[PDB]
Amino acid sequence: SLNDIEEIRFTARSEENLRGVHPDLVRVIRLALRYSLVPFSVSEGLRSMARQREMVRAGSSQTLRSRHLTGHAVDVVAMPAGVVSWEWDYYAQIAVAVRRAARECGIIVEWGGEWKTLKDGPHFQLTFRDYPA
Ligand SMILES: [Cl-]
Ligand SMILES: [Zn+2]
Repeated sequence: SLNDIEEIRFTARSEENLRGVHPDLVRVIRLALRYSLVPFSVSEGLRSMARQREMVRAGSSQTLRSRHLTGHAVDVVAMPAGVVSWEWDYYAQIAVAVRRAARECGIIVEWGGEWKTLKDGPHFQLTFRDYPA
């Protein structure tokens, strides 16, 4: 399937899941698709209130306030060789690409890999300070 694909990028998949995300975060993620050594898609951009309420009931978030609800966050999924991976190092590499794109665009993007506790690789967001909501 992917033997003749000299540079593997999940552009179309990512663009679809970026619909409704804040245009400034979209711009950063689209640029990061160009830079990342690790192919990735966006697994979740906009999240519904009902899904957030479900997370709060189940305990995977403390609050109904989420940057995903308003368009200010994405979760990425690493797709090395077209196969989903949850391994940390892939997300570290993705974050290099995101950080470079972000910098080029003049926008700070926070990465869940730099959360003070319970670090997790998929999450990127625009800051509350820069992009209040
Ligand atoms: Cl930086
Ligand atoms: Zn997230």
